[PDB]
Amino acid sequence: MFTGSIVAIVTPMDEKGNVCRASLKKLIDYHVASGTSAIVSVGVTGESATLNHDEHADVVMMTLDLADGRIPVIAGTGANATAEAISLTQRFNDSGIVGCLTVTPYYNRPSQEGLYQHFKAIAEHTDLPQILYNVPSRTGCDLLPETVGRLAKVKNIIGIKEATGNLTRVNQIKELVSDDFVLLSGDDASALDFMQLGGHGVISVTANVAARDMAQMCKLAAEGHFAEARVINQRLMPLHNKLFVEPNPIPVKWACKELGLVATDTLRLPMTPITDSGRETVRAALKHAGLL
Amino acid sequence: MFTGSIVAIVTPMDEKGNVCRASLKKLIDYHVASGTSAIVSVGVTGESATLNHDEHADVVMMTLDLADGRIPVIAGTGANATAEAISLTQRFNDSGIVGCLTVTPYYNRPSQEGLYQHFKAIAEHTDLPQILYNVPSRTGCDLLPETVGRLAKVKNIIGIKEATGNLTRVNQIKELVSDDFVLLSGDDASALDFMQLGGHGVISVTANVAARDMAQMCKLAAEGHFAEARVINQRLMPLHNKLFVEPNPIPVKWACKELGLVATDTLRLPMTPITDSGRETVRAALKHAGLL
Amino acid sequence: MFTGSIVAIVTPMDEKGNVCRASLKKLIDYHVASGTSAIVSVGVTGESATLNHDEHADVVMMTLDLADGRIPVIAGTGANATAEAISLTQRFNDSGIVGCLTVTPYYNRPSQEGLYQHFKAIAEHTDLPQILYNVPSRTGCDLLPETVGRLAKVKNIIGIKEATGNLTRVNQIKELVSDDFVLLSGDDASALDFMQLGGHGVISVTANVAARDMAQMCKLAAEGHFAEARVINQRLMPLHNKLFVEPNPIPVKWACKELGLVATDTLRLPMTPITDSGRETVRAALKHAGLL
Amino acid sequence: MFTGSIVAIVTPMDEKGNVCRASLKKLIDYHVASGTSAIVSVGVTGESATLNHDEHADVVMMTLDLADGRIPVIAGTGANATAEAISLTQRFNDSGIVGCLTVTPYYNRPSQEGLYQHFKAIAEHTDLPQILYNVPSRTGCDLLPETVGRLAKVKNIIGIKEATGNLTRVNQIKELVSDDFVLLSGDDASALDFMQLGGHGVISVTANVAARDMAQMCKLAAEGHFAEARVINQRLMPLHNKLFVEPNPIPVKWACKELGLVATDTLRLPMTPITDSGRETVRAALKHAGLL
Repeated sequence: MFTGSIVAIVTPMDEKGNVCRASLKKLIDYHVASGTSAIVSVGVTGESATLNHDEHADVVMMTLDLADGRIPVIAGTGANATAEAISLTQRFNDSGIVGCLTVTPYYNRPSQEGLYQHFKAIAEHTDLPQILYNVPSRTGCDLLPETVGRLAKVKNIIGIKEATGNLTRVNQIKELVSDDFVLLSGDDASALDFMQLGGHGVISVTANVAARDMAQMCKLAAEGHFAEARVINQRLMPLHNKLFVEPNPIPVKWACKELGLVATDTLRLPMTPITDSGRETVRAALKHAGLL
Repeated sequence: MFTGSIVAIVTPMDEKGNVCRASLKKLIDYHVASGTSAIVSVGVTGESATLNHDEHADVVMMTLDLADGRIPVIAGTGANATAEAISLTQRFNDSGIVGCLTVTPYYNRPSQEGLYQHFKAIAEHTDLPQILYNVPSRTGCDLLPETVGRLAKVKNIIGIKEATGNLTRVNQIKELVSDDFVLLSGDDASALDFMQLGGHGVISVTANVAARDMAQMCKLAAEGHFAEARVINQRLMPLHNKLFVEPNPIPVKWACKELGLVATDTLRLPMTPITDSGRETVRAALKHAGLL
Repeated sequence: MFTGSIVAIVTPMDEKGNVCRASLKKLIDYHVASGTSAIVSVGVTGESATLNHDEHADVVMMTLDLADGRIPVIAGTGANATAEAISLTQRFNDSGIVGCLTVTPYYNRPSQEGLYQHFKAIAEHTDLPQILYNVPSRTGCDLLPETVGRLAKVKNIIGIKEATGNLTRVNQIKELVSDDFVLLSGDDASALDFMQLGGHGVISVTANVAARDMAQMCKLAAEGHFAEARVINQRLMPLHNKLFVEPNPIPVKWACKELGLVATDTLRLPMTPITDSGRETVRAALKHAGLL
Repeated sequence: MFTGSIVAIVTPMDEKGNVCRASLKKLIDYHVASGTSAIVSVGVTGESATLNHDEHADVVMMTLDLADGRIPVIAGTGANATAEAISLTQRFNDSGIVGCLTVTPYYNRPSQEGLYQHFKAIAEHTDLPQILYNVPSRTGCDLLPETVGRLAKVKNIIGIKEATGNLTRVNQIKELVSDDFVLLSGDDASALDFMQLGGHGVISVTANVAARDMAQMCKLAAEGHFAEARVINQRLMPLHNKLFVEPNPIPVKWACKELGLVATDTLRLPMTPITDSGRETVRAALKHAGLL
């Protein structure tokens, strides 16, 4: 549902840069077998930026069909114009996705009030559960805990993917929201810490290639066995870091290809092919995780 | 024209958020009479983020029509997907615009090599002059001088709107590019400094309401009379700062309304109306400038 | 010892700016009665910067005598020259203090290697236990976890006061050091979080005026009762923040005076008297904590 | 003299870390012959941090004696306790120095009002000209233009060494102070830009090894011939950056040794010897400058 290890899944592509169904099916079977709790379809790791809204919807629906009721699917629905966010959200109403992951508007730098009105209008135009998403280093905008508290009073807004890497936010948000409001890390390197402070899981890039370890780590964390969870985190830490050695998802798509999970590591510009030095860096991190 | 005071013009709207032709005409007439060098149509101050490409194109064509050859027009054509930037550029090919202002991809955070490939591809598939546009605080990425140097070798990449507010970039870029490559500030508060270091002009928000002063200040700067340009800049400095007291273009659309230059100050979400405190702060800035 | 709520005690002064013994004794009796685990004497909150080494030693020794074996006393021994740090440390050898709190050199910005050699030489010139102290916003220098791991192999170096406010450091340091190496927060607002991640206590400014609450919070935290600890933290949070509304220790000395714990709130330049607006801000925070 | 190229001179040392008179003499003779405007004795590049006040004073008196009236000498007199700065200043009253360079208190992080009171008190109790010195990355605090404006009204506060590398400060300060208040860069890499914006000179680390070039570059800058000054600056730019590849003055003392200007490159802890990689990087920078 909205708990444990949730993969921010890549959108695997053929050499032409279009979705490759056989590779997507291989990934979804892998996440079912691995114990991944849910899939976020067409977030930033899934190249939401370079897919148009039609292509993006086609991938979400294909992901849903291929999941075949075995694993819940959350759609990325973020947009920097409120009307476009509503419109994109409506494509998925009565579709079968369990919720939406919707980012703070990027580039136009709204105020906290602008953020409130933006997410509130979106929530009012759907019955789908809404997971807020804050990532200031991408967006230029920072959804502060106080505004998260405000928005959590909307029945429809049920959690946050917090990707600042600033762990003080866990308890700042938690004291302001109800006990069933869900706190998800959006930063793999600090995600176990995030959970140790009272977070309920992680929307993860690492999970794309280390799904079993990630699911086991988040289960141990939820059961309070933090020391046993750290043994896994330490195994996974070079990956947590090196999967951003070049802009995400360039590294994780290369790693997927190296593990035979996808046929090609093709991306859409302005993402470019991984460098040679990047390959060797990601290879060593996979080696340290015990996957190669 | 790509020197002097260039206005990043607002897209004036009626109460429903649709472009208001009569207000736009008045603004354009104002810029013709006030000596503004050119108009940037549908950049961030023109709410590029919340217009769809159809409306974006309509506003540019309307600006061209209303300008009626009296003032050059540069279209904002930025996008975070390379194919989308190319497509948008194609809509304006034989439109009458003199050039394009194209931002670094926002949100997806490409590498320097990705930026190179992004802008090279856009440049290839048009004859129109291209002005690069760097604004890290909005985009999450930073086009460094080295990469600006590589891109300046492309014949129709002719300049940069540099909006870091980091003044060391003027001469780091200048030494790496040829003498006819144009360096334009995108940060009103540091713009006079920017020109004094070697910059050729400014793509300005302040120019929306202080067009005559901005034009004279930029001319004095180009003539080397920096002391007499600073006197004007000192009067304009509260405006340079307080036009961003709330997210741009909220303050400047309000200012345009207060001066009678536009019928309403309506914006599209996620921009929201100016607060009372911002009303007061902007009004005092306009009075310091001698505009009220 | 090196655990629980450790107060970074103010150096109370008469109006002439010299240590006031009656006020210091009142504070030490208060910390004994309150359950404070230890006193840090003449750290930054105790105005180490504006006391010369003689005056600073006189205060440490006076604090020790007045403590009278009832509560352990750690001496501040930091200096930005290694030879001065050794010399200051040696004044306290065979004195009765239980350990030293020694800051990364400020102003001269040493390398990580410089930090290693600096603290290693200090440790080799004493039998006293050494607590490393990292506060980049004051010093201009950041002791990274890797170097902390290196230094922890010195028998004599036994813990760190980590005052970054960056909680990722707790587990980065912990995986690199032995299980008896002590992790202390140096940032009151994030200190409970710090403890929840595996920290062993806090060297606290808040403890100066809320010693009982602080001791109870750290005991609850050490016993894993984090939710009961947060009720206290929330009570104490305006203090955690507002005790730095003006430069520390200007606010906490005013608060001490207001609570009748010290006779005067006098400080040495360049610290200046609290502003009127600062008084009312600190008063409200004391009120919220239930102390006024 | 308080314009032009002013060298923040190294304090050359023998293998035991004591001032080496013969190396110092050679440096001073070099600066007299090379057209350096003045010598800052015992600033941070002169290891003020690791000399005690006795040695600090000795080095200044030795510099004065060796200079023998041929070059003006400014003593570093900065301290983080106001009474200590006053005392240090008193040691130099009728010494022959032309002025003092006094840093914002480091570590204790005073307010703007504290900085005002700090520097006003120092100024009151001497007749010597005072140059304020702002370097936030070392000190943890930032003397803002507003406060520089208040302090410039004090008759013997005559200028500022501005080492933010933030070039907007040149004209923010200039408009708030009188025309004979001197604005000096403390950041070699942005110094030419600083002078082009209105600055009068630089207190420079690079000048230790490229004194002739620095003197000519600063003169060309003062004459308004910025293009011909930039050619020199372009040759010096790798030195401007790589003299801080490791903490200053480690690289520059090594460079001085490599050129034969000083007998050894010894420093005092917590500064440590240059690494092999830094040896290589600085040597290539010296060759780019045409010095080897």
